[PDB]
Amino acid sequence: EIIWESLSVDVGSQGNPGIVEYKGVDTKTGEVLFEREPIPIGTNNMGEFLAIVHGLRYLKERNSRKPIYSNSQTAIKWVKDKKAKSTLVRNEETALIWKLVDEAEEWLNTHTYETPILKWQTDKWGEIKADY
RNA sequence: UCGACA
DNA sequence: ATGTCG
Ligand SMILES: [Mg+2]
Ligand SMILES: [Mg+2]
Repeated sequence: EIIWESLSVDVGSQGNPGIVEYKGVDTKTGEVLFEREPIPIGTNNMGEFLAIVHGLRYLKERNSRKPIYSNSQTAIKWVKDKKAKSTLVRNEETALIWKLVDEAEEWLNTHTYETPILKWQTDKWGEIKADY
Protein backbone atom coordinates (compact mmCIF):
# COMPACT_ATOMS: atom_id res chain seq x y z
CA GLU A 1 0.00 0.00 0.00
CA ILE A 2 2.90 2.53 0.47
CA ILE A 3 3.81 3.58 -3.03
CA TRP A 4 7.57 3.33 -2.66
CA GLU A 5 8.34 4.66 -6.08
CA SER A 6 7.56 8.19 -4.86
CA LEU A 7 8.97 11.49 -3.60
CA SER A 8 8.23 12.41 0.06
CA VAL A 9 8.42 16.03 1.23
CA ASP A 10 8.35 17.63 4.63
CA VAL A 11 8.81 20.98 6.30
CA GLY A 12 11.13 21.70 9.29
CA SER A 13 10.99 24.78 11.48
CA GLN A 14 12.46 26.57 14.47
CA GLY A 15 9.42 28.22 15.89
CA ASN A 16 6.10 28.72 14.13
CA PRO A 17 6.07 31.34 12.73
CA GLY A 18 9.84 31.02 12.60
CA ILE A 19 12.68 29.80 10.49
CA VAL A 20 11.34 27.37 7.83
CA GLU A 21 13.06 24.84 5.56
CA TYR A 22 11.84 21.84 3.58
CA LYS A 23 13.22 18.87 1.80
CA GLY A 24 12.30 16.18 -0.72
CA VAL A 25 13.51 12.61 -0.38
CA ASP A 26 13.23 9.42 -2.40
CA THR A 27 10.70 7.44 -0.43
CA LYS A 28 12.44 4.05 -1.06
CA THR A 29 16.03 5.03 -0.34
CA GLY A 30 15.85 8.14 1.85
CA GLU A 31 18.22 9.91 -0.44
CA VAL A 32 17.79 13.71 -0.12
CA LEU A 33 16.89 15.09 -3.50
CA PHE A 34 16.40 18.76 -2.65
CA GLU A 35 16.66 20.87 0.52
CA ARG A 36 15.65 24.50 0.54
CA GLU A 37 17.92 26.97 2.38
CA PRO A 38 16.25 28.21 5.58
CA ILE A 39 13.76 31.00 5.14
CA PRO A 40 13.89 33.44 8.10
CA ILE A 41 10.20 33.63 8.92
CA GLY A 42 7.39 31.47 7.66
CA THR A 43 4.66 29.18 8.89
CA ASN A 44 4.55 25.35 8.87
CA ASN A 45 1.75 25.35 6.35
CA MET A 46 3.50 27.74 4.01
CA GLY A 47 6.58 25.60 4.15
CA GLU A 48 4.63 22.37 3.51
CA PHE A 49 3.01 24.08 0.52
CA LEU A 50 6.30 25.27 -0.92
CA ALA A 51 7.68 21.78 -0.45
CA ILE A 52 4.96 20.14 -2.49
CA VAL A 53 5.17 22.69 -5.31
CA HIS A 54 8.98 22.34 -5.31
CA GLY A 55 8.43 18.56 -5.67
CA LEU A 56 6.08 19.11 -8.63
CA ARG A 57 8.57 21.29 -10.39
CA TYR A 58 11.46 18.90 -9.60
CA LEU A 59 9.57 15.90 -11.05
CA LYS A 60 8.18 17.83 -14.06
CA GLU A 61 11.71 19.05 -14.96
CA ARG A 62 12.92 15.44 -14.78
CA ASN A 63 9.94 13.90 -16.68
CA SER A 64 9.04 11.74 -13.79
CA ARG A 65 5.57 10.45 -13.10
CA LYS A 66 6.22 9.56 -9.44
CA PRO A 67 3.63 10.70 -6.89
CA ILE A 68 4.42 13.03 -4.02
CA TYR A 69 3.66 12.19 -0.41
CA SER A 70 2.93 14.94 2.12
CA ASN A 71 1.58 14.52 5.64
CA SER A 72 0.00 17.98 5.53
CA GLN A 73 -3.72 18.01 4.74
CA THR A 74 -3.61 21.78 4.53
CA ALA A 75 -0.75 21.94 2.09
CA ILE A 76 -2.36 19.32 -0.08
CA LYS A 77 -5.54 21.42 -0.25
CA TRP A 78 -3.66 24.62 -0.93
CA VAL A 79 -1.83 22.97 -3.84
CA LYS A 80 -5.13 21.52 -5.18
CA ASP A 81 -6.75 24.95 -4.94
CA LYS A 82 -3.65 26.76 -6.32
CA LYS A 83 -4.01 29.08 -3.40
CA ALA A 84 -2.00 29.22 -0.15
CA LYS A 85 -4.58 30.65 2.30
CA SER A 86 -2.05 31.67 4.96
CA THR A 87 -2.86 34.43 7.50
CA LEU A 88 0.79 35.16 8.34
CA VAL A 89 1.26 38.89 8.62
CA ARG A 90 2.89 40.78 5.69
CA ASN A 91 5.99 42.85 6.61
CA GLU A 92 9.65 43.08 5.77
CA GLU A 93 10.46 40.00 7.83
CA THR A 94 7.74 37.93 6.00
CA ALA A 95 8.21 39.38 2.55
CA LEU A 96 10.54 36.58 1.42
CA ILE A 97 8.20 33.67 2.23
CA TRP A 98 5.18 35.52 0.84
CA LYS A 99 7.08 36.17 -2.44
CA LEU A 100 7.96 32.45 -2.64
CA VAL A 101 4.32 31.55 -2.02
CA ASP A 102 3.08 33.99 -4.70
CA GLU A 103 5.71 32.52 -7.15
CA ALA A 104 4.59 28.98 -6.37
CA GLU A 105 0.93 29.78 -6.95
CA GLU A 106 2.03 31.41 -10.25
CA TRP A 107 3.90 28.24 -11.20
CA LEU A 108 0.77 26.19 -10.50
CA ASN A 109 -1.29 28.55 -12.70
CA THR A 110 1.15 28.30 -15.62
CA HIS A 111 2.01 24.56 -15.80
CA THR A 112 0.30 21.30 -15.97
CA TYR A 113 1.19 18.17 -14.13
CA GLU A 114 -0.30 14.74 -13.57
CA THR A 115 1.62 14.05 -10.34
CA PRO A 116 -0.67 12.48 -7.77
CA ILE A 117 -0.32 14.30 -4.45
CA LEU A 118 -0.95 11.72 -1.79
CA LYS A 119 -1.49 11.91 1.93
CA TRP A 120 1.16 9.98 3.87
CA GLN A 121 -0.76 7.81 6.34
CA THR A 122 1.30 8.53 9.50
CA ASP A 123 -1.23 6.67 11.77
CA LYS A 124 -0.35 3.43 9.87
CA TRP A 125 3.14 3.95 8.51
CA GLY A 126 5.05 5.96 10.99
CA GLU A 127 6.70 9.28 10.27
CA ILE A 128 7.00 10.43 6.68
CA LYS A 129 10.47 9.70 5.35
CA ALA A 130 11.31 13.42 4.77
CA ASP A 131 10.68 14.25 8.46
CA TYR A 132 13.01 16.41 10.47
C1' U B 1 -18.73 23.13 21.18
C1' C B 2 -15.24 20.45 19.22
C1' G B 3 -12.63 17.12 15.81
C1' A B 4 -8.48 16.44 12.82
C1' C B 5 -3.63 17.21 9.90
C1' A B 6 0.84 18.15 11.76
C1' DA C 1 2.33 26.68 22.67
C1' DT C 2 0.91 27.54 16.75
C1' DG C 3 -0.96 27.30 11.79
C1' DT C 4 -4.66 25.69 9.32
C1' DC C 5 -9.26 22.90 7.65
C1' DG C 6 -13.48 19.86 8.61
MG1 LIG D 1 4.99 17.45 6.65
MG1 LIG E 1 7.52 16.37 10.01
